Amino acid sequence: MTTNYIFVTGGVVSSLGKGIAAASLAAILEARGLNVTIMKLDPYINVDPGTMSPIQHGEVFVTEDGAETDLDLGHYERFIRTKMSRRNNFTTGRIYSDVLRKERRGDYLGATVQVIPHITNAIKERVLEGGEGHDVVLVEIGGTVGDIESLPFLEAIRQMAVEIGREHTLFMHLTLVPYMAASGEVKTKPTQHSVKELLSIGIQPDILICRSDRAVPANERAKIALFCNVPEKAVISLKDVDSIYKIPGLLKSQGLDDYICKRFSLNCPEANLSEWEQVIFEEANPVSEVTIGMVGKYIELPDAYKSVIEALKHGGLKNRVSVNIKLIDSQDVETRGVEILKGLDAILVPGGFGYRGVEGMITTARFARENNIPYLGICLGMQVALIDYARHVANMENANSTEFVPDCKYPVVALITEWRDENGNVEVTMRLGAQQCQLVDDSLVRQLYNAPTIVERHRHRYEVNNMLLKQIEDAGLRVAGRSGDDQLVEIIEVPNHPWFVACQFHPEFTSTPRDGHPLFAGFVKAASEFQKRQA
Amino acid sequence: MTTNYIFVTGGVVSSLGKGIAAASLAAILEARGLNVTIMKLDPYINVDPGTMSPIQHGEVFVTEDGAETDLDLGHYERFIRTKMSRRNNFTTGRIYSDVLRKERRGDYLGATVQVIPHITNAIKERVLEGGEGHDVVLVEIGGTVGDIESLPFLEAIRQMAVEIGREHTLFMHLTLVPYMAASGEVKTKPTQHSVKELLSIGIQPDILICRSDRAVPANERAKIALFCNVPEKAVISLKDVDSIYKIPGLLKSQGLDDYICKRFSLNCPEANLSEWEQVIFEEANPVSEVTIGMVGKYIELPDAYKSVIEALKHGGLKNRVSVNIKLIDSQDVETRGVEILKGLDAILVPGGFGYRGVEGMITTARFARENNIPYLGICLGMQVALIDYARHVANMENANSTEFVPDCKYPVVALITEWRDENGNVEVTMRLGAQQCQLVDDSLVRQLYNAPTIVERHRHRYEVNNMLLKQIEDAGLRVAGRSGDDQLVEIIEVPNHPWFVACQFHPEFTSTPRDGHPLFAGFVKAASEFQKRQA
Amino acid sequence: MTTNYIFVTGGVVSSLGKGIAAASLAAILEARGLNVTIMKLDPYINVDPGTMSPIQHGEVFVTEDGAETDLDLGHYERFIRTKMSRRNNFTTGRIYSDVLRKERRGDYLGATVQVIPHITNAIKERVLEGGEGHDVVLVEIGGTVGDIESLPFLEAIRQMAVEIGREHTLFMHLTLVPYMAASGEVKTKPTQHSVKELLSIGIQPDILICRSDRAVPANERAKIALFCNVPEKAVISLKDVDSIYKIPGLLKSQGLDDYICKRFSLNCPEANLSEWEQVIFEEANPVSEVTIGMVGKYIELPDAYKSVIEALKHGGLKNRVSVNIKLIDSQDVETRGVEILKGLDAILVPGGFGYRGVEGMITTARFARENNIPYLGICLGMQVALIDYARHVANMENANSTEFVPDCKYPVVALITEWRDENGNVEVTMRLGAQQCQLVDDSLVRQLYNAPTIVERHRHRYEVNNMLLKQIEDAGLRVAGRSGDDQLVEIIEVPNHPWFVACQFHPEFTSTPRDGHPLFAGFVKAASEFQKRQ
Ligand SMILES: Nc1ccn([C@@H]2O[C@H](COP(=O)(O)OP(=O)(O)OP(=O)(O)O)[C@@H](O)[C@H]2O)c(=O)n1
Ligand SMILES: Nc1ccn([C@@H]2O[C@H](COP(=O)(O)OP(=O)(O)OP(=O)(O)O)[C@@H](O)[C@H]2O)c(=O)n1
Ligand SMILES: Nc1ccn([C@@H]2O[C@H](COP(=O)(O)OP(=O)(O)OP(=O)(O)O)[C@@H](O)[C@H]2O)c(=O)n1
Ligand SMILES: Nc1ccn([C@@H]2O[C@H](COP(=O)(O)OP(=O)(O)OP(=O)(O)O)[C@@H](O)[C@H]2O)c(=O)n1
Repeated sequence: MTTNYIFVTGGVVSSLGKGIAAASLAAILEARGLNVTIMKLDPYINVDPGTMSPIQHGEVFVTEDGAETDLDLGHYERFIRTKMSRRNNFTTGRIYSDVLRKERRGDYLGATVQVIPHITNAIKERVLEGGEGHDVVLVEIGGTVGDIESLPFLEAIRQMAVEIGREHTLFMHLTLVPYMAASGEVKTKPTQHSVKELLSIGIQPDILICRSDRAVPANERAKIALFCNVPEKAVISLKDVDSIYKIPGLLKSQGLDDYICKRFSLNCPEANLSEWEQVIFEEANPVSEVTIGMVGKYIELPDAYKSVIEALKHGGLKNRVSVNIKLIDSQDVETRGVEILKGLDAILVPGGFGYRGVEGMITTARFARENNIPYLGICLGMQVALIDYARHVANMENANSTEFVPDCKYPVVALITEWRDENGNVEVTMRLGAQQCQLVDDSLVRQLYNAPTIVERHRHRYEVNNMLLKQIEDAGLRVAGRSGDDQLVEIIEVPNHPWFVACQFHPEFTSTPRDGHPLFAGFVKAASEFQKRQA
Repeated sequence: MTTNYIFVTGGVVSSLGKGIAAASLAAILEARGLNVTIMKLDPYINVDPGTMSPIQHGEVFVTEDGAETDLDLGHYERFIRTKMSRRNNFTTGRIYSDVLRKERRGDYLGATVQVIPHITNAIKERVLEGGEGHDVVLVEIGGTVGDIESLPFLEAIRQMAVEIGREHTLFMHLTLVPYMAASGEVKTKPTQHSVKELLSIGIQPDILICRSDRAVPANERAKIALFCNVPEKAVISLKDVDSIYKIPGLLKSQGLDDYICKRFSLNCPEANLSEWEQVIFEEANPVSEVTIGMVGKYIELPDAYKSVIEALKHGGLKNRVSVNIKLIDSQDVETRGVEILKGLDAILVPGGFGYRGVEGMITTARFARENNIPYLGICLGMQVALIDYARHVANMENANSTEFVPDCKYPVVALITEWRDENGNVEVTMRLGAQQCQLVDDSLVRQLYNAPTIVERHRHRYEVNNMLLKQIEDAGLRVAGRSGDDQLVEIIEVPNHPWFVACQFHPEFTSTPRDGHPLFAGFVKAASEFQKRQA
Repeated sequence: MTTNYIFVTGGVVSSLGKGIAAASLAAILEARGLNVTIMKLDPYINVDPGTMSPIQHGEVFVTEDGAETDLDLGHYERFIRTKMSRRNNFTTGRIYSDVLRKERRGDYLGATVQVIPHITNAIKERVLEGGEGHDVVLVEIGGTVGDIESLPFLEAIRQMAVEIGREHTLFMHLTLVPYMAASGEVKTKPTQHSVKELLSIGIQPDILICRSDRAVPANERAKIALFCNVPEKAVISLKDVDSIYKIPGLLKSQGLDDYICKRFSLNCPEANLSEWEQVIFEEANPVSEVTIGMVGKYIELPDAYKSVIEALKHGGLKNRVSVNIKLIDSQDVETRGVEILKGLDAILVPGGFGYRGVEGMITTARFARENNIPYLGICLGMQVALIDYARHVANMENANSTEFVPDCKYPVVALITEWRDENGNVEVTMRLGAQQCQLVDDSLVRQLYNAPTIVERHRHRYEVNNMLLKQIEDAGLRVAGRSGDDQLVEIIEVPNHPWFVACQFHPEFTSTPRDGHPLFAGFVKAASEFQKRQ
């Protein structure tokens, strides 16, 4: 059929939750049997989030094909079944980098390359590439309407609406309707000025999503409906909610999907939100609760562990366990000591880069292993576990990673190019994306995944030194998973411990609220068993 | 002292002559003993005009250091003594290319690169680099105020005005004051809306340069003065003129330089425009007139030969000769024949690339040589002269250039890598910028330049094949100039002809109206001698 | 029958000619059998042009019902048959005067009166009032888009477009496309910025009228067409012309009327512009030429005599005569003398108010009566003719009007309440609009009109003193027209003269290029015969 497009923009302020709204609406349309997809347009000059620090942009989400993207794609995969790829997230820097490469190559035939139409042509080509092949395509424009940085994005999508037509395009505008105490009522004036910004660039909104700390009354929605020349049913109230999994139900309660299916002339059955109602049911009726400590180095911005924090909540839904996540600075463990790690039913060390705070994570891993506290290490959290076991069990003095101490005697973690031993003898590139992993029989993860092979996503450089691995294995450490040709260690386990698993890949990128994740489900389940054993 | 900046912008329309106004004002300030310089900001995505076709952007001006720049720098060097370089002209594509390279290198330290401040910081760094070291710096912003493409340029210079202060910065805004027949008066309303555009981005004009097909009356300047909150003496009338060399006198007659020197607290004597009054004197009182035919391939846009056409007028000033330049399509010579080249006192073949129309230039060179018509070839015009002489005198059948016929038997013009002969035997990279050339004694150019060595600017790839040169020399052709180590032929001359000179470099880039050029002066002088010999 | 609306605005500059383009477009639709009407929305604070000076704003047009309106209603009546009224022109001052009246009256029930919606509703009420009853209604908005003085007008008609819908509303935008000599081409950038201003206030154009000193090439129109997201048929080129009577044909040749009939779903035959083609042919092929001097006091602004100058040209179309109008300051006749009136085939003294320059008009009328030069006096031009005849034929020393000399012995012109005589004895207030007039048999105007009664429009206060009239009638003067019950003198004629007529009404408000006017046709015809005799 004909591909339909829903352009999503926001005004007044920036942190309106544009991606959450687009993902929630896409879950409704998908629930009606429609083939839906989402993409994100960022107005940054960075070519991709690969260079951005975690404390600035958030987590670096990794798709299946190995693309480093904005974390909004994690929201997309946690709401709809469609798998994101590189074509679902591009930036202004990517556009200019592509146009500049075509010009120097001479593909513009000596013409003068301009913002209009050449930059806008490059944007339309990418929006079409990621969209064509689906029924409805949701395009989220980053930034606030009225700023310089998103003007090429808005002018580009305006040309698509003209060329495609109003029977297959919709402009959905999020706006802020703030409440004033001195007025006792929410205020529509910021929406008035924001919609006037869209008109001055040739965009007429079709749907207004009103964001506020409370429901926007029907009287105030009527003023917005008349000022914007849209039907009253096209003005939706989106109040602040405690759980984002309720937002799909809120939009359907106001007929947002019925208005979109009508405008696009799509004949599809009513949405069946039973799976989202079940997710809300499990979250609202827990049996017990636990406290899991997440010891990392980017705690100053909790969004640096977005998918990890969300996957922990998913492990609680499947076990009916309420999870209280306690962010603990690993550098505080370096100075104040282990005393800060008391009162935890489980310990998780997420990934990261840089030596700052690593020794605090190595001390944290030793504390969880010796005191039989359920432990889950991811990427860097696996390295600090291998370093702890090699030092304090295998008696490898000052064993470390070449990333932190290049001239160490026992480089248990190093690049494949650097593999050596304690004598210096040798043998005779960022890994990104999904890769198959072979699980070892009689291992804990072989039972959790209930499969001989699995597929997880990577983002790391330094690997386990296979030259020093067999000595650590003789000390009791277990290898639970290998991958590829070089038999690189992917998962390690410590027997004689209630639950101690560490993996090289990032399992949080495959966890969803409706399906959970086998690793996090067993990790949270072991946390409640540890808590109950403290009668 | 402290560097002062004059930002030059334009509104209403694009073809206001912003560069002509900035260059004319810089000639006045320089005439007062001030160290002045100019720079041009282009909002194109091209990294430099090196890829733009001549029929689209105009001529590709070449500075001394070898930079391919916008032709507005030709206006700069023809008005002030300061020599332009690469730092006097950059584009939006250059800015983004520099910022993108810094990001991938990691110089931004994992931060999020944004339009503000990172793109605006990159613009301010370049404006300061080309300016610091001078008293007054004129910064011309391309495009029309109110468009998307020049918004980063305007926001960047607005931050410089705040940081530097209003005692060392001035905003000069060119505007259109059109005349309406039904109103019998010029209209100030387009200026009203244009100045409102500047206010909405944080810029208040200090000087209004009113462009119109007639002088803007003092009554209409008063309305503009009040609407813009500027003194009446800051509203200048710039009517359409027959000669751009009169514009320096028009601006000084209205005290534009006195207002700038006062605002900047510069104590300097009154401008002495005697050299510009002398240039206007020579142009207005010619003795005879001639008609010179310029046979090229980019005639559809006369700006493709901007500096060449201007240097021909400079040769007439020094000889008191009025020059009627007749643009003749070389491709018309291919089909209609030589009959179109009748009635010319001189023939000039300028540079170019591509085989289209080259055979018409080869026929044109043969016509000028056989009929004793003064001929001047530049770059490509020199190649077609060498091809003509090798074919029709040296009897080298189908002699050509490898740029046009790669497998020709006599590649008299080819890359140094391709140098071969008629038997195929061999011997045992764009040239850009100024290079020294050694003139041969008893040659025509040795007397015109009156020097053993000269310096001219290059822009070409294909050179004279030194393997086939000595056979052409035996046929009568003369080598007048060589350069560098490889003794590459720079100038050729045909004896037994009143005036026949062809050079590889572009001499039009060094010609000015106040100083002329020795080559063009002798070329135009020989044209009037040919015209007089037709009694 | 659903009434359609065509909103007409303009940008870049003010002097685009919005009214002429609206009247020309209305002439095409009317030529197809449609009932059309035009409106004018002025953003001035003046309640009506009655207070505005002639030398500053132009002529004060008078409709049939007696309304003092902008002169653009003169262009309207000269292009379509529909008669204008008070409902076809209102200003911002009128809107605020209405709203303030309803407020103190208590019609707003103690509510807070605001610009939106109260001021905008008052505008929409008046646009509907003048529009309903027709097929197509053209509403011209004064001012330039982007200025603040016309923002309520633009928001009001924007609300009407939503209520009515795009099936019965159109936005036609006039814009300037200037030519640059340094570029050798016209520039569309001002149109870009002006259209963006329209979008900022919620208006999207449907038709673009490109004004320039030359035809806008099809390449530049296609660039404007896609920038505004309109079909290339909706971008019309309207170059500068030598005669406004060519504009209806120029718009039809580009299919502007067909696009409007299509958008409004109207099925009507092709426009028949045979009358306008005849007007263009007559103007382009004159046989002889005359020079008619217009001696007045408002020559400082030519627009002060807009309909008079236009009616003189219509008198030349009916006679195939090229009329070369020469504006002469009557105050110059006072100082330089009669020598200024030399070399004129006819003399016209228009109307006005104030004693300044009147004595020069009295001298001018005497020069035409004594030298047998065709003369036409309108309103004040009739007073100076009566004053001249009373002084130099009836021997009434210093005969004058009480408007100028209140205590003159012979007040031949005075208010009806002031009527006295030379001894002081007495007998036992604006006139505006159309009033029937009775013509006297065996008179000149009786023949020209070919009717016993006529209807013309008035604008004056001072009448002919009927107490002193019989003495002037005995001296030779003849009364050719009377009106009403008081038998007020409307037309006077001087016998033993080739062509000497003076009337109190304003006949120029009835003249059209297609029908002319009996008075002006005979006036210019007399000038041609006078020119042949010299
Ligand atoms: N006139 C402007 C001003 C700023 N920017 C952009 O605005 C972005 C900042 O967005 P935001 O997250 O809202 O940060 P703040 O401007 O600080 O807004 P707030 O204080 O509400 O957080 C920057 O990327 C900058 O490029 C822009 O495009 N146009
Ligand atoms: N484009 C507009 C629209 C509205 N108004 C004015 O704005 C005023 C409304 O004041 P306000 O108290 O802000 O009304 P609301 O728009 O309803 O404010 P809010 O809903 O945010 O409480 C009205 O008098 C109206 O004249 C205006 O001048 N410009
Ligand atoms: N920001 C402004 C400034 C002016 N005006 C209005 O614009 C009108 C002026 O009309 P115009 O004939 O265009 O005057 P000028 O500005 O002098 O036009 P121009 O000089 O171009 O001939 C005035 O009535 C004034 O109320 C306005 O509404 N908005
Ligand atoms: N809203 C817009 C529209 C266009 N552009 C820029 O405007 C430039 C075109 O400039 P100009 O030389 O004036 O061409 P035209 O738009 O065609 O203007 P005109 O018709 O007057 O020649 C293009 O580079 C384009 O990037 C822009 O920045 N903002």
